[PDB]
Amino acid sequence: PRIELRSDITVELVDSSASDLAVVKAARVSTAGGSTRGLIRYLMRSRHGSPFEHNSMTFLVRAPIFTVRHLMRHRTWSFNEESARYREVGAAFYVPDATRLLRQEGKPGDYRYVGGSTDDHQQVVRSATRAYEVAFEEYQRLLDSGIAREIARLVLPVSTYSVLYATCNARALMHFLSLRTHRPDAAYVSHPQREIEMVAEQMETAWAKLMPVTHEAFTAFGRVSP
Amino acid sequence: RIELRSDITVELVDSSASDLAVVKAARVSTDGGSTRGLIRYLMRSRHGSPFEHNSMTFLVRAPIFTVRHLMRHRTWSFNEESARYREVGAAFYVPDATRLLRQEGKPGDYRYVGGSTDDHQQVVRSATRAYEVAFEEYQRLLDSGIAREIARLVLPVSTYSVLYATCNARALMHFLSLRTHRPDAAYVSHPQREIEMVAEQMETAWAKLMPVTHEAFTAFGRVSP
Amino acid sequence: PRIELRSDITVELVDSSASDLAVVKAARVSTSTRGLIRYLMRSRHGSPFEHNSMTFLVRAPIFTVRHLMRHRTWSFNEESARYREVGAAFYVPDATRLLRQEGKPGDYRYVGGSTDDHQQVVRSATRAYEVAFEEYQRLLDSGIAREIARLVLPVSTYSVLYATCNARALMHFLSLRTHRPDAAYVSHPQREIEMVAEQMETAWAKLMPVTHEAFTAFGRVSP
Amino acid sequence: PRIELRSDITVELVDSSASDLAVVKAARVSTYDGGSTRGLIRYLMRSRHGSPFEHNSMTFLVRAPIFTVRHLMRHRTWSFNEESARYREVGAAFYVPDATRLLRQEGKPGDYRYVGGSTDDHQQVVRSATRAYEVAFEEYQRLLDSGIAREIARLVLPVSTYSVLYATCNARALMHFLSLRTHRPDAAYVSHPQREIEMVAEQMETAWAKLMPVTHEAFTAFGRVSP
Ligand SMILES: Cc1cc2nc3c(=O)[nH]c(=O)nc-3n(C[C@H](O)[C@H](O)[C@H](O)COP(=O)(O)OP(=O)(O)OC[C@H]3O[C@@H](n4cnc5c(N)ncnc54)[C@H](O)[C@@H]3O)c2cc1C
Ligand SMILES: Cc1cc2nc3c(=O)[nH]c(=O)nc-3n(C[C@H](O)[C@H](O)[C@H](O)COP(=O)(O)OP(=O)(O)OC[C@H]3O[C@@H](n4cnc5c(N)ncnc54)[C@H](O)[C@@H]3O)c2cc1C
Ligand SMILES: Cc1cc2nc3c(=O)[nH]c(=O)nc-3n(C[C@H](O)[C@H](O)[C@H](O)COP(=O)(O)OP(=O)(O)OC[C@H]3O[C@@H](n4cnc5c(N)ncnc54)[C@H](O)[C@@H]3O)c2cc1C
Ligand SMILES: Cc1cc2nc3c(=O)[nH]c(=O)nc-3n(C[C@H](O)[C@H](O)[C@H](O)COP(=O)(O)OP(=O)(O)OC[C@H]3O[C@@H](n4cnc5c(N)ncnc54)[C@H](O)[C@@H]3O)c2cc1C
Ligand SMILES: O=c1[nH]c(=O)n([C@@H]2O[C@H](COP(=O)(O)O)[C@@H](O)[C@H]2O)cc1Br
Ligand SMILES: O=c1[nH]c(=O)n([C@@H]2O[C@H](COP(=O)(O)O)[C@@H](O)[C@H]2O)cc1Br
Ligand SMILES: O=c1[nH]c(=O)n([C@@H]2O[C@H](COP(=O)(O)O)[C@@H](O)[C@H]2O)cc1Br
Ligand SMILES: O=c1[nH]c(=O)n([C@@H]2O[C@H](COP(=O)(O)O)[C@@H](O)[C@H]2O)cc1Br
Repeated sequence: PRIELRSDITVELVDSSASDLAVVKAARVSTAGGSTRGLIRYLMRSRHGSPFEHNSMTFLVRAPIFTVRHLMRHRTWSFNEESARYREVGAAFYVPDATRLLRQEGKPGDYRYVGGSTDDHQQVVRSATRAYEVAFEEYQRLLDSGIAREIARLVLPVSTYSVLYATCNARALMHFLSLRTHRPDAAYVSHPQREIEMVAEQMETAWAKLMPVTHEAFTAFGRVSP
Repeated sequence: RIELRSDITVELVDSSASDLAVVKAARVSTDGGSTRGLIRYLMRSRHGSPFEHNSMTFLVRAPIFTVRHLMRHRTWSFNEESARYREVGAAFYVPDATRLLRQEGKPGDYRYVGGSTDDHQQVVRSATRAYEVAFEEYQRLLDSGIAREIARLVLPVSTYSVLYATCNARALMHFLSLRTHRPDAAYVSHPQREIEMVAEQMETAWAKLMPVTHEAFTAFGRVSP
Repeated sequence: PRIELRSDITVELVDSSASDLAVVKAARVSTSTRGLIRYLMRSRHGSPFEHNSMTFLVRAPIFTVRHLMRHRTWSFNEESARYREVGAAFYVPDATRLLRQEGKPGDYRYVGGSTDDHQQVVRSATRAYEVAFEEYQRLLDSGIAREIARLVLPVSTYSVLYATCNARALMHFLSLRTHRPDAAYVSHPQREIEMVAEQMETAWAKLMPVTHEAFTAFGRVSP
Repeated sequence: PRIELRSDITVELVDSSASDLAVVKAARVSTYDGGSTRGLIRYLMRSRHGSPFEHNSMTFLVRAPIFTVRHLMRHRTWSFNEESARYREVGAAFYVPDATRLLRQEGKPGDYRYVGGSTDDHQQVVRSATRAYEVAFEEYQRLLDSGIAREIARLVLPVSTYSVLYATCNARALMHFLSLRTHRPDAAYVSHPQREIEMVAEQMETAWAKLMPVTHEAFTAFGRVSP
């Protein structure tokens, strides 16, 4: 076992200060000392999204670099990621599991995917294994020779696992979920890559425990952020 | 009857913030040093991103001209009571007797100096007269059925407003660097006194939740990382 | 007389670098235009619409400047009353402005005022603004600092600012700050900020007419 | 198809609307022992009145390896649009450092202190990178030829693979990026970015200094801190 292949993307809530009541208090500018549902839906209907920002959630995310790229495009979040300049990188790499769709149909612009055969999945695993094993063998060879970490890592693939903290408020999370989940009955159907979708679904599940009224209204109003 | 007040109030409504939150974010917790050592190193190296993984929510009550200064900080979240939606209460700010009332030097130097007893009585007299007329006309307009969003056009920028203001500690430190006047800081900023009163109460509340960060912030010249 | 009353809200485009071709080049990462801009809006790929800029000079009363300044994706710089004495120019609504309201506060439902309602607004505004500005000048004349003297001035006092946006930020602003029955969402901005937004949209339509047409075709929502 | 190794990082200014006059106009909006423009800009720079420097725009075309694009894209005040590997097959161009790059590191990880490598160090880098990039690309093409979707085939490509994007900033955002992404031992804050993002930053700065020379002079005069 020269390297570790994994197919999992992990998201854990580290900390938070978020509830449906926090929205109602901000919207009302509440002083020290069905109505929650009605208020939260009123804000979604009127696109008064600002009260949904007065909260926070922090997630620990472990995902391949190509997926962390998609996550880090959302400029309303805060991130802090482990550095390959700073620390040697572990030989853990992502490959898609047996249920991941492997084939494409239609125009490139459609991001429409379809199932692959059992030999498609085998070919992906064979090809990834060879490429990742060679990449990590050369990375460690360079490190052993005394080459700086920030240069040695040039040979590592975008499937290399990384880990980070990602913090959002609920408004930023709903904008992220609108773009990074593919829901055919949403107001807008987005076509994100499956891997960042896996992140987003786990974030949504965690959020729905903290803010179940807002989570329900968000889907009811077409999964767009107010 | 109008009410004159001189207070600016800040109350911490809610928070999720601690120096350990910074340490965890910096280390991505899942150097063999200390919380002080790591927070100083981030502060001096301007590695400010770990200071964002937290939140504080303040309830602020201040005159409109001071809320304007608060709401220029685009890294924060705000939600304020609306005069289009609800009639405005008759509370108006006037400076207290400690406030500096005169200016010297160039306009861009914002250098204020003490006023006399006469100066302060003059300010209270003019303000009382102007705000009594404004509120009397606001009330007359509302009484004759003019819409609230139009009637408030006569109300002064000293009218109090209340809002929630939410930040993370990086955004708070950036705000403090600009909205407190500290002779000894790396950059001496010249904010108006009233927004500095808001800033100071925010900083007092913050130093309770993140004392190591608060101390490193002043140690390095009050510049946000 | 000692004060100036005006009812106009002005917007002028000061400079720009914005075109539909700038959107295409960003989307294609360049080293029909209508078809591509429509595809971006349908797919909410709004990022290519940020690679441009427009700078507006806006003159409006403070209560409306507050509404404009809530849009955090823009850049602003406004004349300071801490720095400079304030001029005696104050806003009052013109005769076409709707002056009364019905229904619940959250409906924002305005209805016409009579000729009398409008005279009453002008009479009360003149009285209040006159006293404010008399006291402001009295305090300035006594040597009280500019930043304290202006405590008496009303939220109707005019201010002036530069406001710079890219097309994505302008569309997000127009979706919230115009009331349009051809939009996906009927928003209820105050008429004065809507006057700023209408002039911005008019000037933007000359620079990026494909994008301006696609914005309305897709429901007046920012991509 | 053969791979291509390159060491260059390129930045071109695609378009702009930025000048020192645009700052002065934004700053003085209204109803010195030298030029009033340099006077005003120096005053804003030292007073950290940065807002006036936002009323402009510059758009760059940048070509760089993914690991360096990652550094550029952390700056949330900019706008970006990058070529996509989900959308289009990736070209066979891969970054390797040139012979002048420092290849060794001394001291603590947080010091970011780099020192010269030997001729043998450079050769060993080119050797290992060549071998890894050739196997990656051969496997990427094998996957593509097999009909595997391009968003999954690119899993095997290294972070040295070149990408291309537009990056748009105003001058305030550019100054904040230059303070962090250039290593200037004279600056008020000495930052230790990776050399490759520093190459991007130096080219951007050279372009910007032609569009806004008084601003650029003031930024350096005051310690390379964004207002
Ligand atoms: C009819 C009307 C009624 C209003 N009533 C009130 C009121 O009663 N009280 C009040 O204070 N304001 C009120 N506002 C102001 C409103 O809350 C917004 O501040 C203003 O409309 C700007 O909207 P925005 O935040 O979407 O835009 P911007 O600030 O321009 O932001 C654009 C988008 O960027 C994203 N974004 C930016 N910053 C963040 C962040 N920190 N977190 C998450 N996402 C972010 C969101 O997707 C946001 O929609 C009202 C506005 C209107 C139009
Ligand atoms: C003494 C003083 C005098 C002032 N004079 C005036 C005046 O005459 N007129 C006036 O209009 N305002 C004035 N202001 C307000 C000032 O211009 C800023 O609006 C306010 O200080 C908030 O600072 P900020 O923009 O740095 O903060 P934030 O909005 O919180 O932004 C924080 C930082 O994020 C970055 N940033 C955020 N958005 C952008 C962006 N779009 N482009 C580039 N970088 C961005 C910058 O690094 C910025 O410093 C003054 C403020 C003070 C304290
Ligand atoms: C030498 C070096 C080492 C680094 N080490 C790591 C690392 O180990 N891990 C890692 O993940 N990154 C690391 N980074 C990336 C770094 O954390 C920042 O993401 C990058 O430098 C952008 O800086 P910025 O956030 O200040 O800029 P921008 O994102 O452009 O923001 C500019 C300014 O706007 C304000 N601002 C904007 N958004 C917010 C917000 N949500 N809250 C509060 N203020 C805000 C702040 O004042 C900020 O300084 C490193 C960078 C350098 C130069
Ligand atoms: C299916 C898919 C395809 C994609 N294709 C590409 C691609 O080919 N190339 C590529 O580079 N990226 C691509 N992206 C990434 C995409 O362009 C965005 O970077 C990402 O989706 C984040 O969206 P956002 O900018 O709206 O979010 P955020 O950065 O979180 O911003 C949230 C909202 O704030 C506002 N906002 C924030 N900053 C600004 C600003 N400076 N100006 C104006 N408004 C602002 C806008 O309303 C924005 O929607 C793709 C993403 C998806 C989901
Ligand atoms: O010098 C740096 N610049 C950076 O931008 N970062 C970010 O931190 C993460 C890891 O970067 P690294 O290149 O693997 O060290 C990634 O998101 C980078 O964009 C890390 C360092 Br260290
Ligand atoms: O129509 C609206 N637009 C707004 O921007 N606001 C914000 O809410 C605050 C109160 O505004 P009002 O104009 O007093 O209602 C102030 O910050 C406004 O900018 C409120 C309303 Br309601
Ligand atoms: O000290 C200052 N703080 C500020 O925020 N401003 C902004 O500049 C504008 C004019 O504010 P002033 O209080 O009239 O000077 C307004 O948008 C303020 O928010 C101006 C000064 Br000067
Ligand atoms: O689905 C998408 N999500 C994305 O975020 N992107 C961004 O565009 C760039 C190219 O991503 P790709 O994963 O190589 O297609 C990178 O900056 C991504 O973050 C591109 C696509 Br397509």
